[PDB]
Amino acid sequence: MASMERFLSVYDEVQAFLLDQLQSKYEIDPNRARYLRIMMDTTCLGGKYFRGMTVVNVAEGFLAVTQHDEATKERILHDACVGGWMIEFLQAHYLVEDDIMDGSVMRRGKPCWYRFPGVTTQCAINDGIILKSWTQIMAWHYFADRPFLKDLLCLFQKVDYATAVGQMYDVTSMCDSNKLDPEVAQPMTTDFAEFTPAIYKRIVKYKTTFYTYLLPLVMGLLVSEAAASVEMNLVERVAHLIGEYFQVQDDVMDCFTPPEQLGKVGTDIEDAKCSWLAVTFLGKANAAQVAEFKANYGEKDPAKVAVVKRLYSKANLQADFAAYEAEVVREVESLIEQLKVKSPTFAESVAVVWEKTHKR
Amino acid sequence: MASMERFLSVYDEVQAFLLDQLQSKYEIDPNRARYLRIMMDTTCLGGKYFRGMTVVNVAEGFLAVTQHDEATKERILHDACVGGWMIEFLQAHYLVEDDIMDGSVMRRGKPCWYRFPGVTTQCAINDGIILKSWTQIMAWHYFADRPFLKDLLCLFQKVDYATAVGQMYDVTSMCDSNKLDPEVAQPMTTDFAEFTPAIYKRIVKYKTTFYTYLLPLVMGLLVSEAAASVEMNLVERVAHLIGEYFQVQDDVMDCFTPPEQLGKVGTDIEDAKCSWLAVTFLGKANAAQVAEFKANYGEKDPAKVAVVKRLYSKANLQADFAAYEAEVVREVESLIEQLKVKSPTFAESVAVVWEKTHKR
Ligand SMILES: c1ccc2c(CN3CCCCCC3)c[nH]c2c1
Ligand SMILES: c1ccc2c(CN3CCCCCC3)c[nH]c2c1
Ligand SMILES: c1ccc2c(CN3CCCCCC3)c[nH]c2c1
Ligand SMILES: c1ccc2c(CN3CCCCCC3)c[nH]c2c1
Ligand SMILES: [Zn+2]
Ligand SMILES: [Zn+2]
Ligand SMILES: [Zn+2]
Ligand SMILES: [Zn+2]
Repeated sequence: MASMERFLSVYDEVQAFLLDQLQSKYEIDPNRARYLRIMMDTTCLGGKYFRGMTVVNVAEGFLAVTQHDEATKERILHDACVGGWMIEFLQAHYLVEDDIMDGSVMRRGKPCWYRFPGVTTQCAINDGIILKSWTQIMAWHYFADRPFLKDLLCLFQKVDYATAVGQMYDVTSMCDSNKLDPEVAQPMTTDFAEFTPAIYKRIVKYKTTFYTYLLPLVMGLLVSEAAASVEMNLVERVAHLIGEYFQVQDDVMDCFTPPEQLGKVGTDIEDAKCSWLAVTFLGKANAAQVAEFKANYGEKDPAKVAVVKRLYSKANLQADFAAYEAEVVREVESLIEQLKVKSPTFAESVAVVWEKTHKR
Repeated sequence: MASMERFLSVYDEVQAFLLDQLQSKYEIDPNRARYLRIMMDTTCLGGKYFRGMTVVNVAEGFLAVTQHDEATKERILHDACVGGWMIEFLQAHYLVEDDIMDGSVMRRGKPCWYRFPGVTTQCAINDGIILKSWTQIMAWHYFADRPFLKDLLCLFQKVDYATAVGQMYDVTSMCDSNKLDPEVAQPMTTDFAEFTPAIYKRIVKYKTTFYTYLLPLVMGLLVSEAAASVEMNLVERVAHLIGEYFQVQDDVMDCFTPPEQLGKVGTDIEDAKCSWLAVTFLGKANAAQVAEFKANYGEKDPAKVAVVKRLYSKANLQADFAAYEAEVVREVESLIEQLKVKSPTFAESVAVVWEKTHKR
């Protein structure tokens, strides 16, 4: 059976289990069950399922070289699917809450969940909470007796926490760190001293890389009982690297991809994001370019957003991106090489993750 | 050492551990550490600590009748304190998110967290997320090797989920169930057919009783390794009953306690809450009283909120409250009696929980 139809079949199974359990144990009525079904479909479906399918792909690699009964192969593939949906629901939680936090309008060519007429922020914040709670309901039901439950829950917990810390890094990236104070309304940075590669790297590592690359790879190893087939430090280092590349590509597309293909109107410039474009521009700008950037960045005024996009264009950031990309290819190829020492199979799953990221 | 100074000492220990771990493992800077310290103090401290201290009290009861080394007594008391702070942080999460959801202005005589000038909703939603993530960081660090970790995490998970489901029950309690539809803006009920005791009971059981009474009692039993000293069905039934009484008292105070003593201006009437007052009023109103209620309920207009408060006053709901209270006393005394069959110690902790609720 093809990996994707297995994954989607498990979505239907996990949805039915969750909604049936709300009816049998949580006293839910049919109308609220329907609302939660529709919230689940709207918030969890419609992407590429890259994160969840990575768990499945890693598990498939190990199945091709490991002796098991047929029934055990089916159990491992089911477990990989459930663990993949745990990550897809964790993401769904963060996308719902982030869209509310950032006052976002669209995602994947549809209104943000909170903007649905019958939802509103009051409901959406709690729907987000429910989405993350469903990750734990899935785990405890499907993995109750599994030898990897402890390790999976502890990892999942740490990655969820890392993500929430990265969110804090991201929402505060345009503030001066010395001025952060719950008692005082936060002015935007005037110097942009904190728009550095190391500070950018810290945001992306916590907000994106742990849940998008580390967790899917390590969960594929845990459901496979294969974590001692790998050097965990190499897994962390290659996750780091690939996830950062993913986020740099995202940041470039925010500014330069047509809205019709992006699924939204990019607002990183108006939101004064610590973006790869802003850090890379400041890393090569002359004094006049820096001064014009400070005059225009972080403002809704379309004229000022256009002055920032023209500054980025004139600054030939395509060159910097090509150089960054070439350095990432060297380093990720080097880490895939080191991974082949303890597991060729796992090294090959990382190579697939990298291919799917590099030209998406 | 007095229970309360032990509990507060552990807050300082757990705060230091969390902030030190953010610095050693999550690359946090001093200014963001200070912001999170202040968010933790502002959102977790200043209440009565009833929920957390219940874990400590249940553990203290078992210590008085169970042979242990001194060091083991100290470990159980520490564990009860950490488990109590897990519930206090879980509550803090829900109070932050609920204040944002409901557009609340004050809590405990201070602005809601999201309303602090240097916070805003963008940050506060994520601060709420962090608060619940800290529950899991506490558990995994302090309880890593504990025999009760599995059972504690599974219970905690289910109670958190129940609470989020109850939130959904509460925010949708003024909608007609058949009209719930994410695609369609929700009108307020015109008939109030769903303002019934059974529907009220469902809201309160899920939103309040699991985290405020069931979880503290059962966590005190888990850290004590004493869960087979009790009939879990009796624990669920007495938690049910006491928690509902707590929420009925809350609802009455929303309408009738001066704001200076409430710590806020009650808005349940304007928010069209399915409150004990609204259900109890509709349970005894004549046709003209019901019609005037429908004309005025669920509107910001102070004149209309005053018409609802005068309707409640004229309706002598004090009588209904006295009758309800008398029925709760019978039933809770009956359940404390049944609990004494398997554990007198535990029965006595439930009696203390009830006394502290009954005349607060
Ligand atoms: C699709 C889905 C997720 C992402 C992210 C990652 N960020 C999402 C926002 C919430 C938490 C921060 C991480 C960048 N681009 C995306 C395209
Ligand atoms: C500035 C920097 C880089 C680029 C690119 C190259 N793109 C490759 C497609 C994947 C996403 C990365 C961007 C096109 N326009 C740019 C302007
Ligand atoms: C102090 C603290 C908590 C409560 C509640 C319980 N509700 C809180 C709001 C969030 C989740 C629903 C439960 C009622 N009155 C309170 C006084
Ligand atoms: C309507 C219903 C009951 C009452 C009470 C009795 N109060 C006892 C104090 C604890 C909280 C419950 C309320 C005073 N005014 C009321 C109006
Ligand atoms: Zn965001
Ligand atoms: Zn982006
Ligand atoms: Zn509320
Ligand atoms: Zn209330």
